[PDB]
Amino acid sequence: LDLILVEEYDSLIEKMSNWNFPIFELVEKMGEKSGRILSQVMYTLFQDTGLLEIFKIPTQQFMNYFRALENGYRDIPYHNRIHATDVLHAVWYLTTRPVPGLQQIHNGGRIAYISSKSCSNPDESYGCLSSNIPALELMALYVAAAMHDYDHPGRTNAFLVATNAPQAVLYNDRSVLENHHAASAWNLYLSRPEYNFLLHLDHVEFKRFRFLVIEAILATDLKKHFDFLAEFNAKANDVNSNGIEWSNENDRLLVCQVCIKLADINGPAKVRDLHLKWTEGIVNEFYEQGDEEANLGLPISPFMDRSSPQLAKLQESFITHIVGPLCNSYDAAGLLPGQWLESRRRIFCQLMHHLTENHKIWK
Amino acid sequence: LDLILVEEYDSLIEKMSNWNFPIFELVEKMGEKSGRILSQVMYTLFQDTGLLEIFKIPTQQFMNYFRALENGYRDIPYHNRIHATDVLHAVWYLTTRPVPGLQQIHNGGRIAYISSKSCSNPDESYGCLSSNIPALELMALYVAAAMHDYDHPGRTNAFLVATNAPQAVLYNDRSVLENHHAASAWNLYLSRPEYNFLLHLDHVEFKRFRFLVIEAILATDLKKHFDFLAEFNAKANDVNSNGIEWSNENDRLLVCQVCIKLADINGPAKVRDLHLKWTEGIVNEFYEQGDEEANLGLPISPFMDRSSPQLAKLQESFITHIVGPLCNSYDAAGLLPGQWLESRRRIFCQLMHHLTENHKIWK
Ligand SMILES: C[C@@H]1CC(=O)NN=C1c1ccc(NC2=C(Cc3cccc(I)c3)C(=O)CCC2)cc1
Ligand SMILES: C[C@@H]1CC(=O)NN=C1c1ccc(NC2=C(Cc3cccc(I)c3)C(=O)CCC2)cc1
Ligand SMILES: [Mg+2]
Ligand SMILES: [Mg+2]
Ligand SMILES: [Mg+2]
Ligand SMILES: [Mg+2]
Ligand SMILES: [Mg+2]
Repeated sequence: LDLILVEEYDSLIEKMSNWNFPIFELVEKMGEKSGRILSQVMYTLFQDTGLLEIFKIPTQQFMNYFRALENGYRDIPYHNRIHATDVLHAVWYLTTRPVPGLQQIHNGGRIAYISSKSCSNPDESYGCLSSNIPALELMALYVAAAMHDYDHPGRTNAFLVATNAPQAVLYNDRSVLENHHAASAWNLYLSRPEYNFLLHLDHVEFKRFRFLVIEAILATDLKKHFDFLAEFNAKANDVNSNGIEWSNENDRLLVCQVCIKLADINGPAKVRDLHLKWTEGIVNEFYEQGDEEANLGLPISPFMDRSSPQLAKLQESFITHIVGPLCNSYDAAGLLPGQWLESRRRIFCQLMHHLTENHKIWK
Repeated sequence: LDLILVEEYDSLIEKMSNWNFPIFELVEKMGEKSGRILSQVMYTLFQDTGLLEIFKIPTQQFMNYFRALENGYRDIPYHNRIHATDVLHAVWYLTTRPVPGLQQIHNGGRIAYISSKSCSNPDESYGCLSSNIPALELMALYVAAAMHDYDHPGRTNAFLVATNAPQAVLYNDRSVLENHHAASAWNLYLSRPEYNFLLHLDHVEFKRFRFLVIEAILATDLKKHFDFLAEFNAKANDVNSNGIEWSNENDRLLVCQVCIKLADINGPAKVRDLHLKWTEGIVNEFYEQGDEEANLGLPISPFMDRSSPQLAKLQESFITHIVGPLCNSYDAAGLLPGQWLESRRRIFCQLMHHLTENHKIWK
């Protein structure tokens, strides 16, 4: 409302500048307009990174699409607009904040690079992925986060598969959910001219962007979790490996894929209060799949029977086997944003500590 | 009351026992009932192998389903019912006839194996894949040959992706056609109970069968050709390896996938008369696609311009870069059914001869 448009932006930016962004408060603060949280956060971020400028993105069609995408998220405990916004905030944060030791290459026809206005590298001893990953590719990453769980039913792929859901048959049982999120969101994008916010990309650019978004969204199928980790590890952490070549297209993508994977399951690397909040969501969603499995005569899957819960086993397990090694690898590659110390170690990494702390709760 | 049945059977079997099975003569002989050529061939091969007996397959539902499958193939010049019958004939043949040097591991438990009634290994110096690959797996391979190009539109994946066809968007530009052939054919199968010829397989066997059929059909996407060839040459044709491990599920599957890939593009490895009949079909199909491309103001694809043909370059290239290396690769593995001349020392393989000869036509 004139001068309130700026106060709203500057404040949100202020709150999001935190890894432990108090996202639920924002939800509470939006009140009856909390259903527009994903589109609102998108606008703010594409503006923080200068993406609207770089690709001459028209505001109207940009908001039309993301407003329509939002309403595509179901009202379920975990895989909703809020989780999508959460994942978006994570990748935006992980690709723009200072990282100790990271080597730079190029900041700002030619290949454009973004740069967050809400943060900067303290000195030449830091670096950010945004100086090594072109704008288009990071834009693809942000967009993929927004669409990555679009129209999620609150059920797993094995559930869909085991019950011969039409969606599973349609996708031959492969990454059923992930294929549907990507196909539906792109279907949505191409269904109306008023959504065409990428109209200024040339045909080659648009085609590559579509490919990237799809590649990030499919990377979120946990079934391929171990193949992805192996690859990434082989590229930067394993001995012999030359490391990540930032000038190599496939290396960038892989990094980005790993980045959205970490963001997608970020809960345990957040402050306890946030962690316990996302924990409650996934278990409530599981119980719902369990009630349906039982009603269908099927055996209740492990961790989904409310009358026989194993909440600590779930978090202990899932952290030890999936989240942990993943953050471990990303961190061992020197990509986690953090700060120099000069405790006993020279670098303090906030998520690494949250992860450890939250792990004691359940171990 | 039913004598004119066995005459047919013994006839067709006699004719199919030949690599250069005169499939076009059979289309003629069937006259008006030729539209049911695939279902009829399926039944004949399932008797020949004993799959009907092994899996207690009820004739009624079996014929119902494969008659429905057949009518799903469009009336186009190459990717039709006949082509599917051709591929079907080729996987059965590659899998049942004598292979020089192939150890007769399963020379006769709980796991069933099929045996073609129309042939046998003259002796110990011969073998056959039907003895190293379980009945359930070969059955999946045959059923996939049956369904592999179901509801093919006579257009390429590239064309689909470019015109942004709904199916292209629905599958995220990944093996569009192949995913659709498999998804449509399983949807059909499940749409009605009178199609359930597999009702005597347990949910475990059926689930695995489904997986194998999908794996085989998706393996026919030429986009993944060099990957399969490479992944194959590793496990079967290179360094410090004694080759395949018939005991290994994955190795078995890779063998099956290369077998259906060969059968899928078998034309140039058949006798000159068969080779040219298939060549004619593929060129007319490319021309129909090229007309639509021009009509849409799109650039006409290579080899698809009927006003500026390159028929010889097409065949010479495709044999040199695709068919050829796939066979040489399959041969070095030693899986080709052939014959020693004069046994041991050397082996005469009919398909390699045809291939070399047909190449001379265009080079
Ligand atoms: C990251 C979130 C939030 C949090 O703080 N804690 N826990 C979380 C969380 C916990 C479990 C899962 N698991 C998911 C599973 C895999 C899985 C299911 C049960 C046990 C384990 I072992 C792994 C699937 O295949 C489909 C939906 C995602 C996903 C997220
Ligand atoms: C095996 C058949 C029958 C025969 O006897 N000769 N030729 C055959 C034949 C020739 C070419 C193709 N090509 C197909 C192409 C790839 C391709 C297209 C143009 C040049 C080359 I280089 C390769 C696609 O991506 C989609 C449909 C299948 C398919 C079959
Ligand atoms: Mg998901
Ligand atoms: Mg998610
Ligand atoms: Mg109930
Ligand atoms: Mg095909
Ligand atoms: Mg085919």
